[PDB]
Amino acid sequence: IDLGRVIGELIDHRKLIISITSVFTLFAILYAL
Amino acid sequence: IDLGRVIGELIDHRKLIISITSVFTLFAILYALLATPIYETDALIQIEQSAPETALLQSRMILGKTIDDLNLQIQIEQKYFPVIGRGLARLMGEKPGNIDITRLYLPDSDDISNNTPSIILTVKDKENYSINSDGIQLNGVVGTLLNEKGISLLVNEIDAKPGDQFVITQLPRLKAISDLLKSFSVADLGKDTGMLTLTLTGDNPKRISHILDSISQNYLAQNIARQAAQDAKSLEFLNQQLPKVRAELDSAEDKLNAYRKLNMEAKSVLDQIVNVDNQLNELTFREAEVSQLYTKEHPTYKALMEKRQTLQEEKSKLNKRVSSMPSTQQEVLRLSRDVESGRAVYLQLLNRQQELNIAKSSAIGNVRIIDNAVTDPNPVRPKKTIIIVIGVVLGLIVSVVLVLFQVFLRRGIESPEQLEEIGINVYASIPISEWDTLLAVGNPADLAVEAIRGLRTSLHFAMMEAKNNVLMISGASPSAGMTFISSNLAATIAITGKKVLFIDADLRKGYAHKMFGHKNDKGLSEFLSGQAAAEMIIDKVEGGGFDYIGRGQIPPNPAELLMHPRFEQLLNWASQNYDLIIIDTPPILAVTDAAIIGRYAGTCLLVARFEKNTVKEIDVSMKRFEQSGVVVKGCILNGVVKKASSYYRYGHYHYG
Amino acid sequence: IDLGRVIGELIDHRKLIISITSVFTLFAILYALLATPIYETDALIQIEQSAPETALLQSRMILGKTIDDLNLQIQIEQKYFPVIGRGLARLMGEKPGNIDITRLYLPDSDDISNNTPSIILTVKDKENYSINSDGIQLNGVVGTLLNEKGISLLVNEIDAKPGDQFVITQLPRLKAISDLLKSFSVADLGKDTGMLTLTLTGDNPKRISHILDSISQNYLAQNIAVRIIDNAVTDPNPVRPKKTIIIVIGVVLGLIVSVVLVLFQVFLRRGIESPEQLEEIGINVYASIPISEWDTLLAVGNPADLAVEAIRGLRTSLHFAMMEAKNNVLMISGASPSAGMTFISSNLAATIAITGKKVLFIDADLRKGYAHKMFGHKNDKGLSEFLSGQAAAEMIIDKVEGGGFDYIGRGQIPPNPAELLMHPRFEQLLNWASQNYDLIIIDTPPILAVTDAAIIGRYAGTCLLVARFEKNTVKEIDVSMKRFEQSGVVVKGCILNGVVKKASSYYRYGHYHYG
Ligand SMILES: Nc1ncnc2c1ncn2[C@@H]1O[C@H](COP(=O)(O)OP(=O)(O)O)[C@@H](O)[C@H]1O
Ligand SMILES: Nc1ncnc2c1ncn2[C@@H]1O[C@H](COP(=O)(O)OP(=O)(O)O)[C@@H](O)[C@H]1O
Ligand SMILES: [Mg+2]
Ligand SMILES: [Mg+2]
Repeated sequence: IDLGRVIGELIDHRKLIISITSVFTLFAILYAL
Repeated sequence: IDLGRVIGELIDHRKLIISITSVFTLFAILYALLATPIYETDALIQIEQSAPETALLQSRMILGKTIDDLNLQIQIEQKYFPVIGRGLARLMGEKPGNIDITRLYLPDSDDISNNTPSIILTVKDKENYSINSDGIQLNGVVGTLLNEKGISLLVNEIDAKPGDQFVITQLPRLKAISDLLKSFSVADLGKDTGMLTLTLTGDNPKRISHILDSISQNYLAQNIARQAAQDAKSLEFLNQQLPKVRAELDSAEDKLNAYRKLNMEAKSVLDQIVNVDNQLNELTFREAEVSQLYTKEHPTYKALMEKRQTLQEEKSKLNKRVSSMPSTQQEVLRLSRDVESGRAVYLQLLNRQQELNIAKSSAIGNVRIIDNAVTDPNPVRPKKTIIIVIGVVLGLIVSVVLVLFQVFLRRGIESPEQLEEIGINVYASIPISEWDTLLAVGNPADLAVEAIRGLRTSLHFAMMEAKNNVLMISGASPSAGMTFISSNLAATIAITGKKVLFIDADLRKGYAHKMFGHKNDKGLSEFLSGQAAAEMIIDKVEGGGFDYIGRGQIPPNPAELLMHPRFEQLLNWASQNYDLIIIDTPPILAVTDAAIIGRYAGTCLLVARFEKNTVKEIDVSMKRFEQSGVVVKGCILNGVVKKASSYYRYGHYHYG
Repeated sequence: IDLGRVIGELIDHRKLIISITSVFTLFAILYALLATPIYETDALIQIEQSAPETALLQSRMILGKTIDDLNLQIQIEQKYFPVIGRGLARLMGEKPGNIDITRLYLPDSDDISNNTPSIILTVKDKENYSINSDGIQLNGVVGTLLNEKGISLLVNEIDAKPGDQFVITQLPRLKAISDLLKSFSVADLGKDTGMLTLTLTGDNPKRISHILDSISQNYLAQNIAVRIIDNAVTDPNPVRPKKTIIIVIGVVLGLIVSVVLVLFQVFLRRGIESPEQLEEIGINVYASIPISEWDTLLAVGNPADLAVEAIRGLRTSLHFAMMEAKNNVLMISGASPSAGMTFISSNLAATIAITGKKVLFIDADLRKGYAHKMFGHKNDKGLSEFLSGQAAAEMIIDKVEGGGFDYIGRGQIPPNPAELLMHPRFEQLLNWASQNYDLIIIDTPPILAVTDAAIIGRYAGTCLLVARFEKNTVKEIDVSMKRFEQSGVVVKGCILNGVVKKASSYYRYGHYHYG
């Protein structure tokens, strides 16, 4: 395994990563407000 | 990896490194030059312990007393539109403005969040000014008080130039106490001695010294009160009035209860009266205690009379407002004024009762002030040098991280050994020519044309023992340089007196006719489809010396056209009338045209773009050609540039 | 790596090492000899405790009283223009001047920044003096007070030579207090006794003792409204700067930086250092020519030079290598320009000619050839004019005066050099010459730059590369060999040129005179 492979994996899975992080941040904002 | 590699990488990325370091250092400079300076003042007090005195100095009673004395709940700040206007004004040497305000009462909207009312005052001259809260514009004059629209304001000694604006906020008392407490510190410095060091930080070098002096005076006065409070009748005087004051308070409550069992202006004036009554009450009690411990001609003592004069005038005009109000609303206000003032004065008497009790138990001998507060003219914040150093070091560290990142993310070819490890002969390395014309004709002395001549002499030896005199140039990915290499190579081989035919077999995006000067009718397509003869398609390059065959009109079936036997008939015919035939083709990874053509070509070469293509793409292209029965002779690295990290030396320099 | 290598590297770079260390030591000595000396004065106080007392001594009341007593707000600075003039003046034995001023009042400009007004006084004699604030020149006399232009000033006992200048500053009271507080220290020395040691540092040995006495007296008087055991005295030996430690740090820093810089220069060299590096790859090195310290042929001007001896060695190597060659044509080329190809070729031709064989030297560097300059020339009808067809084979051959061999110069620089060399007339010329001469040596441009050498090498029986000693790398030579081989030219071997003596080499040449 190398850095290029993991970077490519993140780039490919960016849709899932962004969706999950956005959901968690949205719940955090709703609780905080 | 070794030191040479990293040094070369740094040298190559020097422009990026310098840019990043410079931008962070510029931001650090800008911050350390526009951040508002913070001065610090200190004082020294003698005590005859010192652990509870530290806590008693930071109590809300002492700080509240000093805020009421110095009137710190009136916040005045010069107006600058940007978050840097103040810094620019200071650097340009402009003298900051200041206004002395001794009386302020906003209408106290007091909504859910904005508990701090504020107005904007614009200086029109040395005497008059304009005031706006929410667009309600008013004209005021220094000296005379302004009491209009539920707003009371007294402005004295305007020191600014006309046109300046100042934000005036009336923040709550606890907010002022918290603000002062955040910046105030007490220490013993010896952990046993009777020495107290008081410290206060703030942006106004004189205001903070005045505040610290006021704190010291209040502490000294409070603690030495016991000297003459033992025989002072005020203690019993408090014990006498306090039950009595409660009596009318109960009566005031009951009468209001009886009448109860909402005019906007009435409560607006009602609160303002209540504030005026409060201001009078402690002022008299303040004026009382000042009278024994100070002199009448003392500036503090003389101050209270015009403050007392101010309050009475405000109340008098307030009484004028009430007299102009209906008695139905006036009746409620008189009950309310009695209730509010009585309740307010009751708490004050409870406060004064509690204050004098603490003086009774104060064990400290009395007080002594060794050093009155003075302010150090050299600001303590921001610390310029450390900020600058952190900025520079941060710039360097982020630059190094970014460059190392780009190094480990790089995959393109860098030097012909990468190709030669796999077993691919690299016949040339063409540099970038920074110079719709043939390079080998416009600028025959260019470096790239020299490298192409080197390729020519390599080919003249490689193409011996070839099946025929057909050379096919192809590549892995588009815009790698196949047309560039093919056309210029044809030019250089033609100038040596051999007859050359150039065929643009890129029936999809071929533009050789544009680059040669053309008769675009009857290209290769029109021949292959059968609607042209082998003689109508050959054209002469003007600045060249070789013939060409253009693609013609784009067909809908390029790959299937190239499979027609007319193509091989054309090649066999041309191979007897020319010394060399050079065929330009589309990439091999994209389409299959090159693999169809390569069956008829004696020699085939790939072109690899310098930094874009990778080793694997070239290997894959070689395999794809091989599976179709075409043997690739070798590769041509194109688009090389100078990299200090290479440690590979080309001859890409002028010699002449 | 081993110890022998690093010792050799140090011996080689000794000049740089010594220069750097010498510069650092010189700066250290100059700093330790020009920094103004700082003396320490001290006193001893007895307390009948002492924890609050250190805080009370350093209070603004005591220090303020002393400052008012001694007028320490009147700062007098003897004027030296450079940041070293005072140090030189002290070293030259010049006695520093001083002036007693007992009452001073400047108009107190008090702008945003310069809260410290200051003037300049120039001494005219023992009696009168000139004063200038901002060009306003006034004349004053010791004794009588001056009250003019918002500047009021009284001078007593000017003690200096005429022509001296002094800056007089009236700094604020708080600034003076802070300055005094910086130099003043109190310690307990027993942590339990009633003994306190008071210390004060300053540049004037007497003024600081007076100041400490004033502090002690003011303190003592204040307390009785505490006992002075030892009044203040000044140690005559300055405490700063500490000369020896400064010099030692300078020397050690110099050695450290020199060693580290040498380590970079060692780790960042890539050039060839010995023929062993080339022979690892599989390249025969036929000679190693040293640098000749001595527009003329070296093999003619100084036939006994070391470089010519090495070239004779190369000649005897060639006479054996060039047997079983397909013809008598030898081509010298190289990797990079200014490696020595023309030097080697011309001198080798000279040494082979002096043995009684007929030698022809062809300068086929049609781009930057200068052989005709170095031989004495009739520059008409070089090689270009022959190849282009406007000259015959016999008007281009010229005779070297001090040599003994013929040559063919390039002629006029053509616009198409590489295309000319492909003409068959070139091969005709070589075939004709190969029957009239014993040896033909062809000089060529580098191979990495242009392709002329690879065109010529097809007709050459033997080819040799020339590599400069320290400049070229092994990679360049290997690349040049491969590029020649791709074009169908077999390179016999290499010639290392421009060697110098390196102690770190541990590889021994015979570059020394024997005779
Ligand atoms: N070494 C080079 N120096 C300067 N320009 C180049 C070089 N190689 C290619 N190019 C130019 O960049 C463009 C891409 O090359 P081109 O051959 O036309 O595309 P393709 O390889 O797909 O046929 C062209 O405009 C070409 O002239
Ligand atoms: N061993 C050497 N000793 C002294 N000078 C040398 C030596 N080798 C080359 N030179 C001189 O350094 C210069 C470069 O050599 P030269 O052969 O003329 O360049 P090029 O290799 O490109 O033909 C010349 O002036 C040459 O006389
Ligand atoms: Mg193309
Ligand atoms: Mg030369």
